[PDB]
Amino acid sequence: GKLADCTAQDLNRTELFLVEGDSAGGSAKQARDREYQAIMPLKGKILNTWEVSSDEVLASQEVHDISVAIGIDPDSDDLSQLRYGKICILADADSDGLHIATLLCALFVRHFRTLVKEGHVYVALPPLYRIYALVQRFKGLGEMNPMQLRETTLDPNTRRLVQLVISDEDEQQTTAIMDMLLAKKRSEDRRNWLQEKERLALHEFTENAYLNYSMYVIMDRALPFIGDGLKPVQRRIVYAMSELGLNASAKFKKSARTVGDVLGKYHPHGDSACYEAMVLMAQPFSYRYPLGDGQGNWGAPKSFAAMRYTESRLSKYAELLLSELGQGTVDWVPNFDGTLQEPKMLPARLPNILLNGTTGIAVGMATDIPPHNLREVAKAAITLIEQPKTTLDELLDIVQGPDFPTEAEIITSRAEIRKIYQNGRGSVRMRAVWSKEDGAVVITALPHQVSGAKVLEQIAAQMRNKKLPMVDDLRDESDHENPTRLVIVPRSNRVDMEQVMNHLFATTDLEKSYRINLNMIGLDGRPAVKNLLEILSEWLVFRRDTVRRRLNHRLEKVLKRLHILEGLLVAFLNIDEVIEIIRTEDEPKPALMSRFGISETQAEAILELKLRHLAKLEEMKIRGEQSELEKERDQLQAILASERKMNNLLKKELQADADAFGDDRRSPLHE
Amino acid sequence: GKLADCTAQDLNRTELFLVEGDSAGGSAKQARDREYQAIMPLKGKILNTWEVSSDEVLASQEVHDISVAIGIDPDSDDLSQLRYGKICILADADSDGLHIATLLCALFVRHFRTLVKEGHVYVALPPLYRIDLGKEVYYALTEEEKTGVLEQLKRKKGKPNVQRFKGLGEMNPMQLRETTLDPNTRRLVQLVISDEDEQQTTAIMDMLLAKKRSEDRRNWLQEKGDMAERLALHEFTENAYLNYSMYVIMDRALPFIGDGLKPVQRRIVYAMSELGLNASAKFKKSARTVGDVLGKYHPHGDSACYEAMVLMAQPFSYRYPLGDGQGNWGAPKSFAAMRYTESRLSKYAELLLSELGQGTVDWVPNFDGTLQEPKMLPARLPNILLNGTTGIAVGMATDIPPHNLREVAKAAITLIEQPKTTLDELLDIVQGPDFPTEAEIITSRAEIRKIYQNGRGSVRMRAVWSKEDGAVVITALPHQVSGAKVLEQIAAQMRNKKLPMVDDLRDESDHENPTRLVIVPRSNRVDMEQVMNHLFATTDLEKSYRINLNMIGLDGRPAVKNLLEILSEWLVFRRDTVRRRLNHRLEKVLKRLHILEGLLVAFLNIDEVIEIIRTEDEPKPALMSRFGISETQAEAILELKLRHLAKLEEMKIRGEQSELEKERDQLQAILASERKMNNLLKKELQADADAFGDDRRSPLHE
DNA sequence: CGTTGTAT
DNA sequence: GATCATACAACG
DNA sequence: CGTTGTAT
DNA sequence: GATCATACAACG
Ligand SMILES: C[C@H]1COc2c(N3CCN(C)CC3)c(F)cc3c(=O)c(C(=O)O)cn1c23
Ligand SMILES: C[C@H]1COc2c(N3CCN(C)CC3)c(F)cc3c(=O)c(C(=O)O)cn1c23
Ligand SMILES: [Mg+2]
Ligand SMILES: [Mg+2]
Ligand SMILES: [Mg+2]
Ligand SMILES: [Mg+2]
Repeated sequence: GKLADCTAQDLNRTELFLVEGDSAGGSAKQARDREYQAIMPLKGKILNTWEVSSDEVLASQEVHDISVAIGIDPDSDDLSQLRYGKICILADADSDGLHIATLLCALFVRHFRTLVKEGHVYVALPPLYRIYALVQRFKGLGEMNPMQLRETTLDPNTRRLVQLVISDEDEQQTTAIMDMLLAKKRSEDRRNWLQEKERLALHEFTENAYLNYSMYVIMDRALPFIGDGLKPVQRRIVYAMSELGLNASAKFKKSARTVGDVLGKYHPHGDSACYEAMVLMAQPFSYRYPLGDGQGNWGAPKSFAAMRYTESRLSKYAELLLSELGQGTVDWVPNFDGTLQEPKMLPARLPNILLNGTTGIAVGMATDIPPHNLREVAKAAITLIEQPKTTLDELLDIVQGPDFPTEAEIITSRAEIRKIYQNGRGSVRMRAVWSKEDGAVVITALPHQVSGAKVLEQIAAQMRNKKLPMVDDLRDESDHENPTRLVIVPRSNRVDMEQVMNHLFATTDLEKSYRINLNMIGLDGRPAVKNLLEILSEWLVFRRDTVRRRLNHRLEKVLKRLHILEGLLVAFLNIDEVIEIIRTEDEPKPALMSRFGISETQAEAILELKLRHLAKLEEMKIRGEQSELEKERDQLQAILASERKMNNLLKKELQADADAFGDDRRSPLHE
Repeated sequence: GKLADCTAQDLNRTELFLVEGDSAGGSAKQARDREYQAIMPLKGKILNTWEVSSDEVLASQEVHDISVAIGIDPDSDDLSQLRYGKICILADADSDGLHIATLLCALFVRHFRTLVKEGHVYVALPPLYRIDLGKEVYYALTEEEKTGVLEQLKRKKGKPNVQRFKGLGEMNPMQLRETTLDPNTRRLVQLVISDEDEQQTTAIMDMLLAKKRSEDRRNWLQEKGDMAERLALHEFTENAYLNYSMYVIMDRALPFIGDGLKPVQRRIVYAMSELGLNASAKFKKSARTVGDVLGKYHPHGDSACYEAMVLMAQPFSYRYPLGDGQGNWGAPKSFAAMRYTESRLSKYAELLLSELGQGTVDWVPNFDGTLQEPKMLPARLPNILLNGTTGIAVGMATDIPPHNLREVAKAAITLIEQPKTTLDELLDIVQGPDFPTEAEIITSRAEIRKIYQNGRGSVRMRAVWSKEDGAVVITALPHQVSGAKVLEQIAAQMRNKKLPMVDDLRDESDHENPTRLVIVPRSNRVDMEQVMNHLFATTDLEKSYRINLNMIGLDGRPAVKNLLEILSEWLVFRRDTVRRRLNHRLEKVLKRLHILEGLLVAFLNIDEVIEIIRTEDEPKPALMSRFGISETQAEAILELKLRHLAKLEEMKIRGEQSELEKERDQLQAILASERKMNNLLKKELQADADAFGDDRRSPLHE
């Protein structure tokens, strides 16, 4: 179908390239030899055909096209109808590229063992840098010129293609190693595996390739950092918005601009997934504390408008992550192009990891953190600072539990919640809020991530199957005033609507379960499941560090300014002689230093003084500023040397921030 | 199908909204009443069912879904199965929105006349501006209405917020509800076709939506150059289609004679200039520049924008591209995504972007009003003839072939030297169109002369082939010829037994030789010339090209112009822009000289100056009085640094003063002489011709 | 019908 | 990320 | 089986 | 500009 076949059938000379990107496929087809080189693009990530039947594999259109292209059936085929001498897999140097490579290797090993054993499976190794090396630095196959692609991966005289082989006595390890990687079950074995950690062995390639993707997804994709509770994509988005000046007080700008900036500066991925994550951050029903200010259609409790239409802006809450940024609080690593710099963390003032929470899926592990109440978590942190010996139960007496932005009751025993937080893993269930008035049941609040229309459809279908003769009629009185209003009117006032309600809790989606897995990337740099006490403590460490760094930065600034000011006052005290030196001495810079006992910095400061600064008001301003800066310097130096004053400062900032960004408990606890 | 129906069947109360955007449809569905309001989105421009059969209309999925939604067949139906009391068309305030409106009006008028006559067709008028000062909030569909609102708000506590809606997708659901949905606050007009007006309605709508005619639309556009509860459909349709027509003509399809660019292209190259993506700069991701174009200047889609950009980057599409990309930008077709490709302006683009910040072009504010945008670009060479353009508007179109830079430059210089130069004399310089595809342009020089004399015509190209040895080898194809399509054509022609003379067809097109098509004959006695003529007549080895020199002149109105008119008018543009540059630089030099004189005066009496500074409260007016010095010079003295009190600084200032005096003399001299001005223009033209010069790619033959 | 190029 | 139907002029 | 959220 | 199949962990 989408194949671009060659003008030859002679094996041991013909080559079939499987390209990752359709665009990359176009570039490859533009540079092939055509006399023996055919190019077939595989649109997107293929299926995991390691636990699929030999007949079920033909169902997937990608694997189907691959099968038809190779001219072999997923069973013993043994050449014969092999249309190409060599089948080479060509994907870019991404971790995702190695993932696709490992997938194709799984498909080939499991369903075409004869082909791999005969030595027809090849891996194309593209260069990572060009000055070629396996400086320009190619981000992908789509980004590199056709001729470059030809020289790098196509032309045999200049190519670097390795042959993947599964020799005897290594075939046992191959089938064994590849199993734990691509098996839908196991999973824990993959956790432990990640924990412990011209021709090439297929088992060696698969093990090293899958490690790259696993580590990349775990560290730089699915799992959030304990500091600001953000994933790389989200951090890049909010920072690129900060750079775009899109503050909460600023005017709205088109989403396409900020997205294009995120891609063009920091995020080397697609615009679709980026704008998707952004839209997710902008939704009040998706995010407890969004960041998170949009104009236009940003969805509803679903799908939204295009980025070419919507306009965006950071929330006032986002300040908690973006204030104190340019004050030497976070470290900076350079971006993919090396043209700009990017913050590794954000100077969070409140533990966003607990506030907003996160849900993600990596390789071998996942993360599921529920949102919480800002005031409660803040109070818990402050309590943790005041009394460091505070146990988990006392913290639980402050933080009731998860706080979802969907109202409704969280029906879960306080002991069960206590266990969930003490062990870091568990499940929390929510139930819709309903009231009888009058005699009829009206739902006024739905659980988190409940469609509402789907619930109505569920009850309606259940009625249609004659399973609910107790209910006379179902009406949706959900208007602008009342967002969620689902009325259920029963036939006769003798029917137990409570029993029907419990039945709806058991059958419909009025009651929902939520996975809880407090897994995150700690300050150590490695992912780990942590309990509430550990999270609050470690975050307290992070905050303490960042605050300390801010204080030191400000201290240095103040000191330098004080030095320059002292120099300036010295200048003013003897301005006539200074100006005289300027207009009578050859190179007055070192002359000023000698005559007044002044540093080169202070000398340059004097030299940079303006004539309008010779007025008296300027000397007054400078002296006053000197006094103020002296007091501030004393304060900063004082707080820096006392652990008590430092902790007190942290407490002050926590309480102050808790008041400004505070919110009442939305989802109450019940049973 | 995509309908979000309401929970009622009671007519004279139920309303059906036809939304332009699926996203806007989402916003509308999110804000409807559901008790009587149903929402159906129409994704994209509908079909023009004004010359289509009553059955052919049902073939188009959009019109089909609309028909099923209304519960009426495109023939006489007469209510009965009418599912909704009112059918309202909802589109954003674009000219494109009014186009969609006119299209839906065509569909309803021709195929559902009974429905429109009964009064069920409604047009929803959305607000263009939103003004809010405090708890007060106002909406306005007219700019005059907006300025009216602002005048009233001038009595209240200041600082009002104007929003300006670019479309329905960008406005919040509740705003859409209050503005166009909620009956108590909406502004929906009823479209009616009363008796004796139905004849005029059918007449006016015909010339607008008829595939033929066209010239009538030209003449109509030529001659053509508050609200109530109900409006005449013919009055609405004629004015709506006028808006779209004028918008497409002026701000879409037709290029401006100055820089030879369309609004999209101009916005792209300017946004690249602002992004600092110069020819000497490093490549940046295309998504960045596209996102900038959309986020700053262009209020349209990213796809079509990146499409135009990619088209500008192609060496085979653009004679002089601008136009520097890395990655897959297509081949002689389609390309890679913007998330992968990297971009940068060409060295040629300098000709449009140099002299930008020198007061050469006018500036209009952007859609948000936050930034400014150039109306034109200070072109140094007539890009309108160099690159050429192809576009389709309403009533008219434009087809301009590319030309050779050296030839056109030489023609311009010749036009400056001898202003009485005729068209033939210019034609002796400019041979004709110059395509970036090699190959011969087999067209009589007289025919070309006529084509250029009338501004309209057609130029034909033919592939370049040679016999070696005994076999025919094609080495160059005409512009926009696929080659693979040519191969497929000849091969199919062979398969149909139409070519028994030809033994074999081979594609020896490699990296070294881009186009190499070998045709081997059976036996050496067959006349391959006859076969070649047959392939020229049948296959795509010979291609015709439309020529329609229509463009927007300096007058501001589109018109077909001949080569002499184009070159002359462009010479006017260039002369004017150069004059503006010279004047700008002159003003700068003069001001700097003034400031320098002030500074020297200050240096001459520095002690007294410092005295005034340290003895007079606010010395600015004191310095002015004591030395006879302007406020600007006073501020200049006040901003002097102590390190500038040295002698070397005064020396530098004096030397710069001398230089600036000489430069001022030169600038003022060139400004007052027509001969010196013309000499400057000639010098710059010749200089540009050398640096950006190109050899003739497509030779002329017969 | 089949193109061409900015638009939805 | 590639693809699908549409408007509009006007020639082969 | 069907979700959830960054990825091809 | 909306849509379609995929990986990955893991619960109901
Ligand atoms: C604005 C959207 C509107 O919808 C579109 C299409 N439709 C889908 C099938 N429908 C039956 C008819 C409408 C379409 F076929 C192509 C495009 C398209 O190429 C495009 C672009 O920006 O390049 C943008 N759009 C398109
Ligand atoms: C990798 C690209 C190309 O393939 C994609 C899809 N396929 C099309 C149908 N095929 C049968 C299977 C693959 C797809 F259904 C969705 C997406 C998608 O949502 C997306 C994104 O960036 O958000 C990007 N891609 C997608
Ligand atoms: Mg990639
Ligand atoms: Mg997607
Ligand atoms: Mg619009
Ligand atoms: Mg398109």
